[PDB]
Amino acid sequence: ASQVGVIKPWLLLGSQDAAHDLDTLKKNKVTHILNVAYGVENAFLSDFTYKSISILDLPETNILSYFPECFEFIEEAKRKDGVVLVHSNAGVSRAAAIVIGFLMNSEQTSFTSAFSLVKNARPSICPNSGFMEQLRTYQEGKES
Repeated sequence: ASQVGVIKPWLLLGSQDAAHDLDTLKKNKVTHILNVAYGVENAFLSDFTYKSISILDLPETNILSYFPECFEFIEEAKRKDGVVLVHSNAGVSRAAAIVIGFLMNSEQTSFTSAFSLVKNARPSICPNSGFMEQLRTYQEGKES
């Protein structure tokens, strides 16, 4: 009974249950799965292109440090005319922060606008307060 959020036509956000739900992965046209929890199995190894990046949902984790590895893989799915599911465990903090940061990086949209888009798509998000503050500061130097 998971419910993924649609962030872009090619970018979904969800939980480990979504990642383990072959019926809905197929309905949703998923081609790529980006697993950004810790210790969640990749259940359908022959069926999807996977990338896994271990992340702990703790305020002392620097979510910014995982961005290039995650964002390049999201872009792979887009470039291949596919659909990536970005998921973690509950799918409300690690994976949410990755997607918000992806939007900020790829479109230079603001934190508040990216956060609002993602929460409207997936109303359960609630990133840890460390991730929140990290995302607020992200690319302030660049944007000037």
